[PDB]
Amino acid sequence: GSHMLREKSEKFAFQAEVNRMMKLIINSLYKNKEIFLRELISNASDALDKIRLISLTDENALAGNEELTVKIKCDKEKNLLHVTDTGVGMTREELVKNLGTIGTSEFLNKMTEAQEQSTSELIGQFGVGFYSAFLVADKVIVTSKHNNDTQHIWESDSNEFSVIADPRGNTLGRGTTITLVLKEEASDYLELDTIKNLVKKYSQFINFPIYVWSSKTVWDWELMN
Ligand SMILES: Nc1ncnc2c1ncn2[C@@H]1O[C@H](C(=O)NCCO)[C@@H](O)[C@H]1O
Repeated sequence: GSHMLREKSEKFAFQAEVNRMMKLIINSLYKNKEIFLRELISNASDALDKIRLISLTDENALAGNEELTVKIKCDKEKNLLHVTDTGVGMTREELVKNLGTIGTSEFLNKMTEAQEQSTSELIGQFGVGFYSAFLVADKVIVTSKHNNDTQHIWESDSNEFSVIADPRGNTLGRGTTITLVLKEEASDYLELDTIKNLVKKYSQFINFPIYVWSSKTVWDWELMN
């Protein structure tokens, strides 16, 4: 089973439009970097609505994980921020397509014109806030498990991306973990007080419960909304 690594069939290039998109997003929100967390939580919320809808007509929808939540972990020691939801997840095919490709032109011109203003609303409306994670992270990693596939891992430094079967197996049960390798100057997002203030402000209108792994010295999940 060496055919895959010897042929590097796990490596992909982003679609031109996506590269241009990442730049627009990264350039416009340069002064409002914290918005990334809001967009991740928002993407989590959508993923949770989807699985909830599927659970209405599919009796075995929540088999892999009976809960519907969003959990945030700060790993200061490893310089990582994790955002995990137990939503619908993404198959290997969807990781490639949904994250690596994409009113695209209108948004293309609307964004440029919105910079030559605030773009936070547009990005949020068109649902492409995922990329805003690159404002605070050098590498973005997406671990996901969809009912129709095995767990997979997508990773990118924005110059390319790759998808690989997760050698750890099905640890998520169902859902997605957005792991951010924080830039040196973005260490503040590893601070519990900082994350809690952002998560609380950004989860205020999310219908699913959002938790942050915090201390009180004992650790446990803390409800934020
Ligand atoms: N947490 C998440 N769970 C499931 N799907 C997710 C997700 N975060 C992002 N996605 C998928 O990836 C897409 C995405 O954010 N692409 C970035 C902008 O085109 C979303 O439209 C959604 O289909």
